[PDB]
Amino acid sequence: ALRFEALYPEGMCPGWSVVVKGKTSSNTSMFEINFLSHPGDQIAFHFNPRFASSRIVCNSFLANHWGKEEVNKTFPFEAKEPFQVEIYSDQDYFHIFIDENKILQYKHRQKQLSSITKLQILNDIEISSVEITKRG
Amino acid sequence: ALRFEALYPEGMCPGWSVVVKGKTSSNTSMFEINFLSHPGDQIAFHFNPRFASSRIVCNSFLANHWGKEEVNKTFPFEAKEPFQVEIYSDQDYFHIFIDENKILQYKHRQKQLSSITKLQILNDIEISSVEITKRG
Ligand SMILES: OC[C@H]1O[C@@H](O[C@H]2[C@H](O)[C@@H](O)[C@@H](O)O[C@@H]2CO)[C@H](O)[C@@H](O)[C@H]1O
Ligand SMILES: OC[C@H]1O[C@@H](O[C@H]2[C@H](O)[C@@H](O)[C@@H](O)O[C@@H]2CO)[C@H](O)[C@@H](O)[C@H]1O
Repeated sequence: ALRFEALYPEGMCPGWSVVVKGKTSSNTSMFEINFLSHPGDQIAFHFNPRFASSRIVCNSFLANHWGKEEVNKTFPFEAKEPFQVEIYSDQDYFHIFIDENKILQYKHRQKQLSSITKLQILNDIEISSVEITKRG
Repeated sequence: ALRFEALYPEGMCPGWSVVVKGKTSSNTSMFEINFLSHPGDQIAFHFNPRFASSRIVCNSFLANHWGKEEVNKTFPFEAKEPFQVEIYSDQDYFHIFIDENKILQYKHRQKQLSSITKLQILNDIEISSVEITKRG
């Protein structure tokens, strides 16, 4: 189920932060934050905290296939507790911060950064805020 | 031309703030921030700063017609200068703040507040940030 979508047709990468605040409703499900590229609505970056297994899975869906999963060692979420996820892009990576701690970096696989125009947030997250900001 | 759109299907009214930061490119054009209701993509609230005439025009587009225009006396924008517009909804009004000063309130005409799921920002605004936040 789609919880939030945003579209910035001029391109929101690189040099933009997305800050999502919210909490899960359960400790048995998952949510995802997806950055999509145009045309094709391919998934340049898929950020997928899975609470049933306490794993953050990151990947990209390009040319009709998921790539190699990048799975973080730590799981700094607590079910039903408010969190803040910030995703900031530079020329080389998406940088992920949770509750103001840097957690992981994901190297760009979709190199056409300016075609990343859309953000989708799906599944088990009760959103309290989404901020999309040009950092430089 | 569409500059930004956001969708929150659970309904982003009442009790939400939208904060838009940016600047115009010219002093001869206009921009608008529209809150849209589902179904129909009717315009529950149209906020339209017009720089050619230095007037903020507010209105609603419901049942295929524009209503009575509500035109603010003051114009607290400067072309090409960064501004911050905050639109906060309670049960009775949209409250508009520009650069942290309250400017105007617009009484709800679309009373089905929970059907307001979509925000669109159009025309002459170079966006630096959009924040959509549940205030209470
Ligand atoms: O890699 C991201 C996608 O994973 C898919 O699930 C994988 C699963 O993580 C992996 O263990 C493997 O065994 O096969 C599954 C199917 O590809 C999800 O279905 C998908 O939504 C993404 O999260
Ligand atoms: O009321 C909001 C809409 O106004 C339309 O322009 C009006 C104009 O403001 C008014 O002076 C009147 O004379 O007729 C025009 C057409 O309705 C805009 O075209 C529309 O985009 C809204 O801003």
